[PDB]
Amino acid sequence: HMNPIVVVHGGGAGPISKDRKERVHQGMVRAATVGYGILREGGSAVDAVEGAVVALEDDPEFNAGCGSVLNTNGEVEMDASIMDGKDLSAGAVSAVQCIANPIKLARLVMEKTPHCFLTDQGAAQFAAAMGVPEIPGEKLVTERNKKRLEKEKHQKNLGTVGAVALDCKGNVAYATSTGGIVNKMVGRVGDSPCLGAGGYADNDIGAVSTTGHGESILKVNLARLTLFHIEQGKTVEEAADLSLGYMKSRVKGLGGLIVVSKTGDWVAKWTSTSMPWAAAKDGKLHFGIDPDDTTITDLP
Amino acid sequence: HMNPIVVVHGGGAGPISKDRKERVHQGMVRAATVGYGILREGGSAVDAVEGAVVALEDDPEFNAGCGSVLNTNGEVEMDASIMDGKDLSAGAVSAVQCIANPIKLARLVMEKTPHCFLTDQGAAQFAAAMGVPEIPGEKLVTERNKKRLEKEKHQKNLGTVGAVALDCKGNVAYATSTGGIVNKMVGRVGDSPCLGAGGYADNDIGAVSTTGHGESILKVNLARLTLFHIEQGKTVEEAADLSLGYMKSRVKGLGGLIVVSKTGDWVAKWTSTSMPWAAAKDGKLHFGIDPDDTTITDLP
Ligand code: NA
Ligand code: NA
Repeated sequence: HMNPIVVVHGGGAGPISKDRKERVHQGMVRAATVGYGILREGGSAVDAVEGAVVALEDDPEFNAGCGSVLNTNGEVEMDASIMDGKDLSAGAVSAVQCIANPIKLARLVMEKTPHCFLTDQGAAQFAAAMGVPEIPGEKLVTERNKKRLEKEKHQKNLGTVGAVALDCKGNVAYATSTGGIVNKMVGRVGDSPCLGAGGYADNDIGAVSTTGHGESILKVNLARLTLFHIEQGKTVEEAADLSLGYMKSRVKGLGGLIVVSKTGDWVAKWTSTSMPWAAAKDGKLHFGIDPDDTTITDLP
Repeated sequence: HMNPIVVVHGGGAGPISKDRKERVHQGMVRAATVGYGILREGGSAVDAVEGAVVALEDDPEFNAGCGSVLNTNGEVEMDASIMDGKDLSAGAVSAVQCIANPIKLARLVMEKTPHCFLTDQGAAQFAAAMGVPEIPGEKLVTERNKKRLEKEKHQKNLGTVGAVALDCKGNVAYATSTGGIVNKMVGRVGDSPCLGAGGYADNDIGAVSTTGHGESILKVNLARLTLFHIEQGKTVEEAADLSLGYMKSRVKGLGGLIVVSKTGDWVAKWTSTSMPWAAAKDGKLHFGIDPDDTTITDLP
């Protein structure tokens, strides 16, 4: 059997201000510690990624669930996806409204339906039938983001989130969740709910979770493109640098990903300014935002 | 400069009824003629695939626009996408109702919003805002689709449609459009609006559009997969062989596809029992529905 791993990430974009840098650091750690925990105790790769992204979703500091950015109407519209590499089972939702955790509902889609992807009205109807509580719009909206929008009509890092794991039985997974872009049109769907773009998981290769400007990530299929390079004989760092290499040069898009290979090698790389990220393996925690600021602490 | 080619497909699925052959034939014949009619005037690939798909949306013989299957709730919700192979530009709509031409909506996403993907109520909102006609819903509903929904409510060939083309400037483009699968959950999204799944187009490789089990085409990112093999030097036939057989072995999915390379080489291939298709090249027009049984006649 294999040593478990969990990698998680925040926004793949601009510099984080001194202010929020302690909260960001804290949130990635809580996120990865939840993930590793499920993995410490024998749990699944999917439960570990569902786990970590749920913590981040609830944390107002991350651009997912509560604290998601506003659309043009000043409304929170969220998307998310999950996938299990064993047989490639997958779940996604776009432009979901009035719920704390889209990733959980994406996981509901994956095991409680014949489908892989529900949107808007129908995804709302499937939430209800499943018993997901409706919370008012204002439980999701923050004064930070309330400002962000009003000042966008007339350098940032929002906090798109994701997670990849490997469990003790050699199974991989990913989850990604986002509140989208600031001032996005109504019903704009980015890369997070789209298999192969927002993320991909395959037992025979590895798992990726991406962040950045969705539109580019979607155009280049960033997640599947990374894994195509791994099959091609490249290392996790090599593949990342190449896949991220194309996105900058072909579509002028920057950002970041995280990867775990089927064999336990892991990396976090970015062409944007910064990506918050944490990694938990072998009783230590790995963390970082700016290039080469990486710290290691032993985990309990 | 290159010789232009367009390829069209309906759905790669069950046995076509005999009282339905000529009618699908005339449909495939129309759509392929219309597309090559556009290329022959020095039209762009993006122009050609759009007009070809429009012809199939307007045709009640097929599951896209007029002739879409009904969901679990008696209504029409449609998916469409389209991609320019030159700058990797793209537009796509999912879960739209009460418009005539979802593909025409997909191009307005490409051409007139800084986004790639729109959905459901936000797609209908944008459409009303670009003067797309908001038509009566039952006019997209045919007698037959009411009958299939009751049969299921108390395997088959549901002709989901698409086109690829290489123009006289060397550009490639795909378009795909659908109502999806009968009795579907409200707000279901399939492969057809998703990039790298229902299609992909890239001037450095070529273009592909797909048909079959939509969750299955998604899980395996079929179209972009097809292109990966053509990236390794495999003919377009071996590549379509490798990607269709892989979706088969891994996720148990049957499907089909058309593909044209940057050299102007092309094939229509499938693993389901039938898949009506047609292609235009060198003033000649090819049509088929089954393997072994192809016809080649002059297109004056
Ligand atoms: Na949050
Ligand atoms: Na039609």
